[PDB]
Amino acid sequence: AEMMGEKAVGTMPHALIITVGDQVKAWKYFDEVIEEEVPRIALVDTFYDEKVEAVMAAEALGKKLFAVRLDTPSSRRGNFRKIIEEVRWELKVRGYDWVKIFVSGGLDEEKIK
Amino acid sequence: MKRFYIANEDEIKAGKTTDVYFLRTKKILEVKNIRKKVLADVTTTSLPNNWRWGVLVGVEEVAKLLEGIPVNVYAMPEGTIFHPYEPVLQIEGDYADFGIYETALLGMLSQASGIATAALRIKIAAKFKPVYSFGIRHMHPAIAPMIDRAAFIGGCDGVSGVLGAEMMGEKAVGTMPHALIITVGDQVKAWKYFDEVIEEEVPRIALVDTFYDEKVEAVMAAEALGKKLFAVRLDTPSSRRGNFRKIIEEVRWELKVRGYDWVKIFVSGGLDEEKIKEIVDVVDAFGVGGAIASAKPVDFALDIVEVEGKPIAKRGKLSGRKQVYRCENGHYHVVPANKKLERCPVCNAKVEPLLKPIIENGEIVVEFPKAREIREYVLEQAKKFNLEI
Amino acid sequence: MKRFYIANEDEIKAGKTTDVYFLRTKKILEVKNIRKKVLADVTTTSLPNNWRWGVLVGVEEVAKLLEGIPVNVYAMPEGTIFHPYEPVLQIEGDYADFGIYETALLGMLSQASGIATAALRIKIAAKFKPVYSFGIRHMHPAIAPMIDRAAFIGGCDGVSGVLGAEMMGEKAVGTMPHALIITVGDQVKAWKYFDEVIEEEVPRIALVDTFYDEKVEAVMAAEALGKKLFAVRLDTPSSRRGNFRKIIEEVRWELKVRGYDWVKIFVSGGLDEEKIKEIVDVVDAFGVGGAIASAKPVDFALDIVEVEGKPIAKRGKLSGRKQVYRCENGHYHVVPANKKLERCPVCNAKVEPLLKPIIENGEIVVEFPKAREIREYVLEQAKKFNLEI
Ligand SMILES: O=P(O)(O)OC[C@H]1C[C@H](OP(=O)(O)OP(=O)(O)O)[C@H](O)[C@@H]1O
Ligand SMILES: O=P(O)(O)OC[C@H]1C[C@H](OP(=O)(O)OP(=O)(O)O)[C@H](O)[C@@H]1O
Ligand SMILES: [Zn+2]
Ligand SMILES: [Zn+2]
Ligand SMILES: [Zn+2]
Ligand SMILES: [Zn+2]
Ligand SMILES: [Zn+2]
Repeated sequence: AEMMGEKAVGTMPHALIITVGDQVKAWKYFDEVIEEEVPRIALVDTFYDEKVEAVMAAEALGKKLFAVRLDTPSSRRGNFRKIIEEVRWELKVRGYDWVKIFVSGGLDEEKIK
Repeated sequence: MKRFYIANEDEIKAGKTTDVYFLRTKKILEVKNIRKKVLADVTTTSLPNNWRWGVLVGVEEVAKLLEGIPVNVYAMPEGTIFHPYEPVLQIEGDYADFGIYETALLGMLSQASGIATAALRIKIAAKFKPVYSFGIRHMHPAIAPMIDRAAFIGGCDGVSGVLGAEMMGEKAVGTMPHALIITVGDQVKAWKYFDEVIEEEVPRIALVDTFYDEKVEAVMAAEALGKKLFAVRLDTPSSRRGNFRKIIEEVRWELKVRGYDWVKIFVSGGLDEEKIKEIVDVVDAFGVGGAIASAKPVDFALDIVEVEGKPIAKRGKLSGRKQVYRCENGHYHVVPANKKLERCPVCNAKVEPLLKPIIENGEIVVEFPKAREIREYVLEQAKKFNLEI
Repeated sequence: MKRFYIANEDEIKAGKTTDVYFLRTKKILEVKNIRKKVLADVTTTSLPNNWRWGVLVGVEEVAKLLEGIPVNVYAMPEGTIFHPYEPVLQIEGDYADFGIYETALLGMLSQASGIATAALRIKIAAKFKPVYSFGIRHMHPAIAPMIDRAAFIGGCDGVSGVLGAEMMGEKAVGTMPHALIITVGDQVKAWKYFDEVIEEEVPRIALVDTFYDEKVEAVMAAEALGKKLFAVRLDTPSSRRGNFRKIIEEVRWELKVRGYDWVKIFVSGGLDEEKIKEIVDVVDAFGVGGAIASAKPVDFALDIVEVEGKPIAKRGKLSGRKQVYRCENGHYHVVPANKKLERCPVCNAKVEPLLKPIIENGEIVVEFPKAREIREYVLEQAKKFNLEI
């Protein structure tokens, strides 16, 4: 980032949530400890389904939750598209609508298209 | 006692045909007494062959099943074009009460919807020309009617099944068997006997291909009953169908050359969409069997999406009580019931709700349309929405 | 009057469910009085997906249908492995008498045979491990039993359907629904209630995947009832099945690591041969639905191959009265009845006739084996003949 003159951005590791021992407690600690200028994207999928952990992250920090990250493991990606939609729904239904969908995890052109 | 492994109307209405683990579910709930109100959804995450749309069928029988049971049943009008993830029917009440009716209700919507969708697609592929259901011979007679009634609602002009025809209020149509011509021992003598013995209101289609080539027997049937010969039927056996299209043309020619021009070409015999598409423009009417009767069911599933006004559903299932709004341009939209549409998100148009109450506390608050008018509904949607095969 | 579009046992035995053109055939023949003795054959020119063999099913119901009718009915023992062009059942008499029973008899042999063959193939693909029929939810309840009875004869160890289980003389097995766990509101609380409320003779398989990952809920179910947990069920939704194999292993691991080693892996959920083949060696028992219940019928057809001792059949159909000889090495041989085999054309062995009399002039000259013993017959053939999927 530096050598270019840019700020290296990022989100949350699985390690953080696992060592802290609790999803909610984890992204709570992140919300408080890290600077405010740092968008807060919650690393959903860890123990519970993305659908479940997504709303949890919403009903916590609520408007502090800039986005939710989906990185479903390959053994679990039956239909990423569908999975992504289901999250958007469970969020939309429960009135959470500002939270965006951020994804990462082994993807190329065809997968992104 | 019972000579056929079928279920009696009572045993089904009873719930004797369900999966045991549902009975055991009523036990746990009843004993440990866990009574509570839930809203269950009926949808599919896919349609056979990954088709884009399907034809809803069976809403009737389902009402006649949950009839007189502690629940509410909202639904889409039978024959409605639907899609994956869109609830085609909902149920509200104590799971402990209706949960023992999944095995039956889903089966009722599933196979019917399957056959219908199949049918409508064939209709479309046949450029809406006439198509007659002939497939009940490939399935158990017990369901002979549900099938023909589905092929019908699906777009089939007529039905082969007798008992099935009636229950709908239709005349079962048909043609000539190979047995007739073979026992009678002579092609000509056979369709002559048919011309005289059978009523006059019955179109007379000659079963050509039997011993001689279709080309030969076609003219014979023409130079006999001549103007009494409404059509000729071609059902070339697979071992003989080198190029059905070509064979169909050759018949038309040999007939046209010899001045016979009123006789139409009616075909039947193991054919689906792709097969019909390559032969529509040269055939007058289609006889379809298995592709419609043996069509694949729609993987319909019943899943609780809300418990006590609380939005909750398992993995891969949508949560909450919802409605599906359809505009006159076929654009659908599934949204939460907590909101209400009026404008069509896409091409601004008036949109109307599809989930409507059909059973209020075990009471069927609706009059169910007769088959033919539902079928009227399917074909209108097909054309209005410009459905594509 | 009737609340479901099904046919009553009487209407079927009557012949009210046939294709009109068969009635009209009786008219022509009866009126113009063309009575004569004929021998009709029942075969297929192909099996679904161009499979090599199929499992014969329905010989029973057919006898109970032609019962009390002016004809003879020879057949192969229900459950027999058969092939294309080999008559699985014959009928002798005045076509005018039984001809109105094609629509019913063919459907009876066709769909059953279809489901059975499907089942047996699944059995084989699963390395004969246990497989339980769960598919009746995708078809009409009216036929719920015929199906489960077919999945059974096919090789399925157990059946989900209650009414279907009984009529055979079997106990309908099952596990846990998603509804149970969701209404109860808690995974653990749910399978706890099940462990206490349900009988002890009922194996206890925990329905894992619901809200949490299978990996998480698997151990939970273990650290609860511990040695009461006979098995864990995996039915990952399609949107979640990235690599079922891998998912199945991960569960086995997380269980093995935490010292739980008696708990087996039971899976179910949209699976066929290819899917099972890629997961057999890591699963204990299979739960199969649609691939067996919604299996495709066997294109069975009834064709007169002889009229008045005279050999005659239409195009693409074999002519004459014949028999099929089978040796103990599965080598089949269809030959004319005018001749008799004793030696097996191939590996010289003793061969025995398959077409045997079952109905003498409307009189059922046979006692029909109970389901389970027929099934005994299928699996024995599968192994003896070394059937390949
Ligand atoms: O598309 P399919 O599923 O094959 O079925 C469609 C037709 C053809 C077949 O009869 P044919 O073999 O054409 O003649 P017949 O009635 O004389 O036996 C069957 O009885 C239906 O009438
Ligand atoms: O192979 P298929 O035709 O898909 O069906 C096989 C299984 C799975 C499905 O239930 P699940 O979706 O696994 O779970 P649940 O019974 O709780 O609805 C169905 O009720 C049968 O038990
Ligand atoms: Zn992850
Ligand atoms: Zn023919
Ligand atoms: Zn619109
Ligand atoms: Zn599941
Ligand atoms: Zn041999």
